[PDB]
Amino acid sequence: FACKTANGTAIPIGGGSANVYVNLAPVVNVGQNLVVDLSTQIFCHNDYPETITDYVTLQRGSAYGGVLSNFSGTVKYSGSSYPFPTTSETPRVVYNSRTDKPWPVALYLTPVSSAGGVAIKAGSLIAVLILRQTNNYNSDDFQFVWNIYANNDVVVPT
Ligand SMILES: CN1CCN(c2c(Nc3ccc(O[C@H]4O[C@H](CO)[C@@H](O)[C@H](O)[C@@H]4O)c(Cl)c3)c(=O)c2=O)CC1
Repeated sequence: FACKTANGTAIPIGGGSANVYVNLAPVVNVGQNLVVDLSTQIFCHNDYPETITDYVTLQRGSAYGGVLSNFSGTVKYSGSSYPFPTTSETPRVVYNSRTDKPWPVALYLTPVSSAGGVAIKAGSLIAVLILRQTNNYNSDDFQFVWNIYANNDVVVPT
């Protein structure tokens, strides 16, 4: 089991960390959701699918920077919504192919307060998302840590 990002950064067997720079809508109005879709940016696969089933959760999600300061929202994992920052580990998703498939995670973030300033700063850490991988073959229990950085500024006009 290993993963890679859209920019070509790999996290190998046994886990590790990677930086993911996410394209953000540059203007988000009061009452609108900012969508941070990681399913287009993070992909994983099973390295022995004929014999092993891999299990994958969103173990933890934490908010930082402008997201923590200025937004409130939820995380959607594999079709279900949960509080963000997270307060539990999600159910597990099966990975059963050598062909890469998305890690089905997305953030839905609503502005809390604004006076028209920069709500999210380009280059800043905005989230840490932990992917936990196990299987039905041995005792492997591995963490794939996705450090999420804003690729661009976001403004919430007023
Ligand atoms: C056709 N040939 C294929 C290769 N091959 C063999 C193995 N291959 C193999 C490859 C990767 C393995 O572990 C990693 O990938 C698993 C599947 O994603 C994850 O669950 C693990 O957590 C870990 O990330 C493991 Cl345990 C085993 C054997 O065992 C074995 O025999 C011989 C037969």
